[PDB]
Amino acid sequence: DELLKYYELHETIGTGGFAKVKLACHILTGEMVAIKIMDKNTLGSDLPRIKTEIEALKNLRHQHICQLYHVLETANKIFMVLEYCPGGELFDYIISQDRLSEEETRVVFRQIVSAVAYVHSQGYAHRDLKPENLLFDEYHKLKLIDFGLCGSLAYAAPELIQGKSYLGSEADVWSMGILLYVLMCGFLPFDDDTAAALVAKIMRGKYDVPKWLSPSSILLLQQMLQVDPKKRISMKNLLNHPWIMQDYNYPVEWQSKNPFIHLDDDCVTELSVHHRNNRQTMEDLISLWQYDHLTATYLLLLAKKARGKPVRLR
Ligand SMILES: COc1cc(O)cc(Nc2ccc(C(=O)Nc3ccccc3)c(OCCC[NH3+])c2)c1
Repeated sequence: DELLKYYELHETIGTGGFAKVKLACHILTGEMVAIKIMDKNTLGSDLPRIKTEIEALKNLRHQHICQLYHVLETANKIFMVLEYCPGGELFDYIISQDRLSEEETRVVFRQIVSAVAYVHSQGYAHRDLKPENLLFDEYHKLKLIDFGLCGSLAYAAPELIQGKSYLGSEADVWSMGILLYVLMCGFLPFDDDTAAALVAKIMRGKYDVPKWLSPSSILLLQQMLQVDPKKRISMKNLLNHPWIMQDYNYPVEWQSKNPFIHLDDDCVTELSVHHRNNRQTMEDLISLWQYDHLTATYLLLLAKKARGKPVRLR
């Protein structure tokens, strides 16, 4: 925890057997941040599992995907600096409310669908969608985290389950079906004690359908949760499914609303005075997009400027 002369570490909020997250604060900007701290000695040959995550995240920029700011590799630690999401967890939200109204699940699902549709357009699949992977920011907007791709068999598609060849996207829509189910009901559509009776239930593909589910809800579950992946609903069709649009009558807007197009002059200007060098060379240096400290500093001034705060380093 040494090269971090960029951040003032605060408290722990995430504890895993693979990794542990700490709240931190970006010295130069003032901006708050979350730092996933790994042990390479725990990973062993799960470096692949994380390095393919990082290159994945380097290629993503969406309003509903947790932003990656910075990577730092020391002798035996990997540090990911990530978008601060102080709204809380999707999962814990669900259990705190027992289950969300149909109209609240819809508002949220549309966010999930937005994230995932964008993921697919960029050439990836999440392949592990679940409540534990969705965070809320302070405006209660969802941030998809934790790319990575043990046992979320509960959320795994049947053809994934059984070593069959598969499309990631068709896999993901399955998992979105399960998620939807648990937003509206508060428990998993397929469940048992051991793993074997769980897998058996998935392969049969039929589930209890609580009294409170609406005709439209019951419909969309069926189209998402098809065993035969030929018969599952495409993303294409999800984006503007009548249930999806039942309350806000517009298709899901999946395209990145914050795209990276040009460099932002102000940020480039502050970064230029601070690093006592000229505009061209500061653009050249940022354009290298190394996700080093300068890339963090840039992304965070950009976020500072969106809050309408002055665009300044300390
Ligand atoms: C792509 O985004 C990723 C990848 C990944 O491997 C892990 C995470 N995990 C995160 C990221 C941020 C937070 C966070 O900002 N949490 C927070 C902030 C303020 C107050 C309370 C919590 C995070 O939170 C911990 C939840 C899961 N243990 C996890 C993102």
